[PDB]
Parts: sequence; structure tokens; C-alpha cells
Amino acid sequence: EMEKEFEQIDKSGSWAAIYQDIRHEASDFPCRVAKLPKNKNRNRYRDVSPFDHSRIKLHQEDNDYINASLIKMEEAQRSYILTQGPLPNTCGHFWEMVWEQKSRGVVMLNRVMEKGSLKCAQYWPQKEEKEMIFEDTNLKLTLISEDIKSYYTVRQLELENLTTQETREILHFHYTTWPDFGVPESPASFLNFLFKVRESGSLSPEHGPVVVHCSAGIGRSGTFCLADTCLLLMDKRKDPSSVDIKKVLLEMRKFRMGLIQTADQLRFSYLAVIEGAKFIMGDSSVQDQWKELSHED
Ligand SMILES: Cn1nc(-c2ccccc2)cc1NS(=O)(=O)O
Ligand SMILES: [Cl-]
Ligand SMILES: [Cl-]
Ligand SMILES: [Cl-]
Ligand SMILES: [Cl-]
Ligand SMILES: [Cl-]
Ligand SMILES: [Mg+2]
Repeated sequence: EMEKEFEQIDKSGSWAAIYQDIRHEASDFPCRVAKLPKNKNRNRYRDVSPFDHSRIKLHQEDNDYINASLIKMEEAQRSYILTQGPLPNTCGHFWEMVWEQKSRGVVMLNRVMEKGSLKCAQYWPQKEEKEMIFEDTNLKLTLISEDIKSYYTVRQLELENLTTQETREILHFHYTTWPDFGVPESPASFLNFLFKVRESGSLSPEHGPVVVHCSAGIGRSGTFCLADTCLLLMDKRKDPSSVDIKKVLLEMRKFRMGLIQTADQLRFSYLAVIEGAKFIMGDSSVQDQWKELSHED
């Protein structure tokens, strides 16, 4: 049971050891496509690749490769697409994947510039009047509106298939204050953001899998999906005791390497799930309290 286990690990000071055992137990599957010489410029990080079995295939034609994985959580019945922050030459492929996979929401957990370096291309338009046209993949993208909060922004985008003239609405949830190899400021601030995402309808099974990315699409991304999946699992069952967090994380790591990148992100995951279980188990009031504690205005 997660809270008792939490207290025990904390007491004995063993988060590093718990987290290293997850790393040693994690699946190791090939990534031969990601490593094809022709794909080298499609990859942000040498050592972060999608497994071949789980990779998202683009429906071109010339090169179906994108660094994106489908994390398909069978028992939870939710999927997520985890991807690296798009590169200057992969922004058209990224929107192509969103279109082909029928995603309604993209959760971005990083900034474009972190620590002085460019960790993600500016893949969405920051002004209504300056849309983006991705000529390679025949798509256009328009900022429709944005809602700017203290630590996150929600943007409404319109994606258009230029070939068919079909248009879809895409919600962009942008967490701007989650440091790389770091944790959110509090469980409240993380949960307030997660439930904004849930509220939008973007995780509905009527839509394709939500796209989640940070820079490498593994540490901040894995932290997000983990907490969400664990909360979903206990909601299904109405039973917090039935959720084994480390097991869920190991199941996720069958689909993408390196999910959750520090011991403290693991520890933060347990805090978020333990705190969010209050909501799942019937205390609707805590939602209002997370909003306050998050200082979103
Ligand atoms: C910036 N970065 N770099 C990694 C990583 C891990 C192993 C090898 C190379 C990069 C993960 C991450 N970031 S995160 O996934 O964006 O939080
Ligand atoms: Cl940014
Ligand atoms: Cl900086
Ligand atoms: Cl970039
Ligand atoms: Cl950072
Ligand atoms: Cl790892
Ligand atoms: Mg303006």
C-alpha cells in the first residue's frame, strides 16, 4: 500500500535504491528504426529512442519515423503518446502524428529554452495573425485563443488538413515551471494542472491518445503519465490499496525507455497519487484547495 511504503522508504532513506532497482528491472527492447542512419536528424538525443514495437509510425510514404511511443495501458484503459520536443525539421511530422492519431490534446511539460539551450522547437504559433503552414505534411496551424495562468497556459489551436480542408481543434496545456530533472513546485500545483487536462475532455477514449512531451519525452513526461494512470486505476476500482505504483511504472517502461528520470520524480509521483486519491475517493473540495495553493492567477 502506497502511503505506508512511502513512509518506510522515506524513513530508511532509500529512494535512490528503490529507483535504481526500477532502472535495473526495466525492459530493454530494440530501437533499430530510430538508429537507422537516415533517422539521425530526427532524434534530439542519441540515447533516447522509441522501441520499435511501440513507435508511432507516420503515414508517409517516404520515411515513417518519428521519435514517439504509444504507451498503451491495458488495465487502466488509457493510452498516451510520449515524444521528444520536436526539432526544427520534425515539427511537420509532429502535427502529422497528432492528425493521423486523432489526438485532441498535447501536454507540453518543458520550455523552449531551458538552462540556456534550445530544448524544443517553437512548433506552435504564438500569435493569432501568424499561422504556421507545414508544407511537407500539408497542414496549417492557427492559434485561436490562449488562457495564461501564473505557471501554465492553455491554448486553443486549429489544425487543418490542407489536402481535405478538414479542421480540428487541438488543446495545448503548457506547464512552464517544471524544471528539467526536477519536480513540480507542489503536489497541488501538479494536480491542479492534471485535472485541467482531464477537464478538457482530451483524455476521453473517444479521442486518439493525448500527446505528452517534455524535451526528451521521458522524465517529466513519465512523471505525468504515471500519476495519471495510477489515479485512473484507483478510480476504476474505487480502491487506493489496489494500486502498485512501481509496477505501473515498470509496465509503462515496456513502451518507452527511461520514464521518470530521478528518484525525486518517483518520490514526487507517490506524493501526487497519495494526494490525488483524496479527490478520487469522494472529497471534491480538495480540487478548489489545489487551485488556491497553486496560485494560478
Ligand atoms: C533533457 N533530458 N535529457 C534526458 C536524457 C536521458 C538519458 C540520455 C539522454 C537524455 C532526459 C531529459 N529530459 S526530460 O525527459 O525532458 O525531463
Ligand atoms: Cl516556452
Ligand atoms: Cl535559460
Ligand atoms: Cl530545437
Ligand atoms: Cl529547467
Ligand atoms: Cl532511466
Ligand atoms: Mg496579438
